[PDB]
Amino acid sequence: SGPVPSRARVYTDVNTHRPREYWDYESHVVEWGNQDDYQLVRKLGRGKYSEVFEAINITNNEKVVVKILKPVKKKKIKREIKILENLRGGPNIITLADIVKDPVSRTPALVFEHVNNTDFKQLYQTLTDYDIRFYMYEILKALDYCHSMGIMHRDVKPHNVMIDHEHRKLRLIDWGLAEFYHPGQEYNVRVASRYFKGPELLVDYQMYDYSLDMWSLGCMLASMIFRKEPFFHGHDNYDQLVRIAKVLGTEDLYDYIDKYNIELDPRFNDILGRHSRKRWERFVHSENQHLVSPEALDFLDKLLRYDHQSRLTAREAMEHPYFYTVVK
Ligand SMILES: Nc1ncnc2c1ncn2[C@@H]1O[C@H](COP(=O)(O)OP(=O)(O)NP(=O)(O)O)[C@@H](O)[C@H]1O
Repeated sequence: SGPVPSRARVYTDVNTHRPREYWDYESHVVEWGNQDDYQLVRKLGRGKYSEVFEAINITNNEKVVVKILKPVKKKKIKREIKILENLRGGPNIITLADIVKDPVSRTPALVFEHVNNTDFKQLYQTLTDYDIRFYMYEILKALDYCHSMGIMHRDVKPHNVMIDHEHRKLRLIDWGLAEFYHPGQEYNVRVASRYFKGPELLVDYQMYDYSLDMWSLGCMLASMIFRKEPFFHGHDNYDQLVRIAKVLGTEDLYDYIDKYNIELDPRFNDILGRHSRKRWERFVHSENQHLVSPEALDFLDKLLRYDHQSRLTAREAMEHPYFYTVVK
């Protein structure tokens, strides 16, 4: 029989009305810049797929960020490049300034605009109620834009949000896990970082959509307003679902899997237990009360739903009373 199919409730067929070239990233021909324009200054770190450097563009004297891609999962390289080009200029989307071949690695190196970020661990401790609202609204601008352009980010988390708090400026970065949304398409569930993974990923439901990003944003919101980092603190991908079930309850979880004719991994049988849905007030205390309001709680509740179809869209989120106090 198999799982019941799903489609996005918004921007469903945006890519089908595009030229093939827009989404067929495999056919994309990279336009290469000159590597000698960029002088590496220091290494900022490296992940699974790349090494990241602060650099200078010696032609304009500007600071840039250079991500030198490792020679692996090369399908991702043209996918990221194409998405960055498609989204360039969009609200709060990081700007790809250049693509060059690194002489040492012989691999593509992506050159981005510099953004003056502060450690989210340090920064979130300082955010006022107003600032959480403000920056949430800025993230939503980015998400509604990429979703409208037929793209899901799939790795929304604090590390992928660069905030210049001095200039009240925000950019959504690291589009290397991003994909084009095509209705009916089955996607890899091995995306997002543990604490930000949606229930759809955790129960191995492949026919997911933009709404994945909205769960991830809800996890961010919960962590900020409740000052609990992370909000859902799983030991592994299985315990992650259990942590979610302890807040949202097991009956709505079983209703979700029943709706999509999904079968839980049988290892959950002995660890999931039975849990009531909690009221969001359970998580409020003297130290976080100033960040919590009825509006915040209602908005959070509408993001953190098991059913990906039930979650607020980015545009719906922007309509929420929580943002009425934020100056437009
Ligand atoms: N557009 C940008 N402007 C300024 N700094 C950036 C930009 N993009 C990334 N960085 C910085 O570069 C550093 C490393 O980049 P990133 O690609 O996230 O590697 P990473 O953090 O090692 N990945 P992981 O170890 O898997 O979490 C981060 O700490 C960022 O602060």
